[PDB]
Amino acid sequence: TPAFNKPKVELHVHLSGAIKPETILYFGKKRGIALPADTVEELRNIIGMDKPLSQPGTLAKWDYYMPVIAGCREAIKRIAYEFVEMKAKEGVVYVEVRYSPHLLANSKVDPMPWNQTEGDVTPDDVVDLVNQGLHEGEQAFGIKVRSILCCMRHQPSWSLEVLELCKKYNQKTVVAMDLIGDETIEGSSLFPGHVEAYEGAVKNGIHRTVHAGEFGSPEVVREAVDILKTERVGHGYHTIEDEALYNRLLKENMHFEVCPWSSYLTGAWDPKTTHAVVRFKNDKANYSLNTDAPLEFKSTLDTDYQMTKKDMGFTEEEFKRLNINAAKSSFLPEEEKKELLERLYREYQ
Ligand SMILES: [Ca+2]
Ligand SMILES: [Zn+2]
Ligand SMILES: [Zn+2]
Ligand SMILES: [Zn+2]
Ligand SMILES: [Zn+2]
Repeated sequence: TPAFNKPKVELHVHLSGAIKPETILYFGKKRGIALPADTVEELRNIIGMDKPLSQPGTLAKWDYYMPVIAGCREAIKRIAYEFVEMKAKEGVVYVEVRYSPHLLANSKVDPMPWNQTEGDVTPDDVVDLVNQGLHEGEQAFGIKVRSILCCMRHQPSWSLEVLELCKKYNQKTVVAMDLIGDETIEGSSLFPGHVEAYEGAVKNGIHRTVHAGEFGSPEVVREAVDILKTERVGHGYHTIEDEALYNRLLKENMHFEVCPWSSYLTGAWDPKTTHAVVRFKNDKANYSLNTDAPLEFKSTLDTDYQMTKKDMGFTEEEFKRLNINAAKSSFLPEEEKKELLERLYREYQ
């Protein structure tokens, strides 16, 4: 029985963490690329996670299946299309989906990811093919989807390029820029490539989210807000370790993109402690609930709502309040945001 059988808004989910295992198998076979299993079940057992690992152990799953997907025009469009299909099944009326265009390319990307042979699919092609699948998906399945392009903490040399892509494909599907990767890298938030990309974002009306405070380091959250000028924080559980910063961000109405089930499996949240989202709820903070990587976490949006309802005593009206906040904090042009908001109001009546 679904925890929240009403319209939801999702703001934090990775496209490459939300591929169908049967679709991976299909393209592995078609392209003659090796995979450690030949069935959905076995592939799920390998890439899926039943128990907490860690940041690196989570990220390690991508190497199994990304060679099958990256560099194939047909595959890139299809996962985007199928992303919409499966999200539509989760009672989501509006999704923002994020990815690194560089990680799906096999051309004009230095260094080359996934041990790929140099081909002809550029980062620009990737964004184009994803736009195509998300746009076709939106028409076919009746829900609204927009994209977010990701900078990588360890590759600031790609960030200005991520900004250029955001600018070229503004509103045709891209609404924002993200920053992913290892937040424990000393001063990665300050690398000139990220700093200037995020400065250029402000200048160009490209919206801004940043992964920070997922595993620790409240200072990285402060860096995201004060230096990169982010509008939402991805995760941000460890912001509560600096009470003065958490207090300020509460007053400034900062949005926290919360991924409860993810935080457990990545080991970001120690299960013996109470989840940060409990403080967010009690403080009436601005936050959303999100799947993050449903493939690795074997989850749907209901996983994360079930979790909060059962273990953390979340109510119908808290689920309603946070989805309204997620809408208000969405990266839509004002008029589309009003529409989304008005739809939520009537269905929560
Ligand atoms: Ca962290
Ligand atoms: Zn086999
Ligand atoms: Zn087998
Ligand atoms: Zn090309
Ligand atoms: Zn994430």
